[PDB]
Amino acid sequence: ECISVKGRIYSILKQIGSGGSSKVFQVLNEKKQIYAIKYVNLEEADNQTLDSYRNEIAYLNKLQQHSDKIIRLYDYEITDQYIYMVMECGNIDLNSWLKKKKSIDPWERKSYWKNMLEAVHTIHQHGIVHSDLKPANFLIVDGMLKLIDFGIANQMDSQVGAVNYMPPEAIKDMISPKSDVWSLGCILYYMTYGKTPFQQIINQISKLHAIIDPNHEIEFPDIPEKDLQDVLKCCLKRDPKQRISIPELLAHPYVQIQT
Ligand SMILES: O=C1c2ccccc2-c2n[nH]c3cccc1c23
Repeated sequence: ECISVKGRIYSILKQIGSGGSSKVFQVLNEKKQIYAIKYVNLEEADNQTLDSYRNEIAYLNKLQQHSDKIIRLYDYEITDQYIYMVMECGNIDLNSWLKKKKSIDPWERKSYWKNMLEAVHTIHQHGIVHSDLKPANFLIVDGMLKLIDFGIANQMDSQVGAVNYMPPEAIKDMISPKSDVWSLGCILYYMTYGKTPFQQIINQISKLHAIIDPNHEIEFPDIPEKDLQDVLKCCLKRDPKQRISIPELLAHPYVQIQT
């Protein structure tokens, strides 16, 4: 105990996430149903930050209706000092799950992949490119991946990280939906081969040079699922024009042909 969002009282079971100042609490309503409550402190947010927070809240609220692979947002209270967001509660985030799991069941992987496509497809269909997709951005809810954020709000402890998932065209350019495809392709590559394509290059500068270098051959060890191979090869094509799109991925035999 205790939080109060728009009249209704919620008792704090424990803190799932910390920050930030951004704290996600596992909580229970008056009828002991389980929710998550994200608490944000606005007392040091400037006007762009605030607007970005407002913008993402608006979209998450709208895109509720369009897919159930987008995390449910049930209600929220929002003042000048804080934000409270009553949300669907989840088992574990994908990054923590992957880290702990020894190796994924081939059926489980393909199923998660469909979830990831459905959610990312939805945000694209409203002009939203995430542009920073990591396993951390996905939540396992009832054995099912859901996208937690759209990457709008978050422009506000290591030494971390996630340069592994960075597409080459973001580096050469120093928009667009193909950037998200690359990043999803790295999440799958990880679920397939246990590491990200360039994970073993532990030097940062070297890593990026490797990502943008066309002569650097990305490895794709032979595996039973030749479908999976092909999907991985298509998402990790350095020329975004050549890269496969989400609609093409949704018509791919990997997610259609059974199984
Ligand atoms: O970050 C998490 C999170 C992290 C670990 C475990 C559960 C959750 C979780 N469950 N519901 C929500 C809503 C928003 C964010 C998050 C959740």
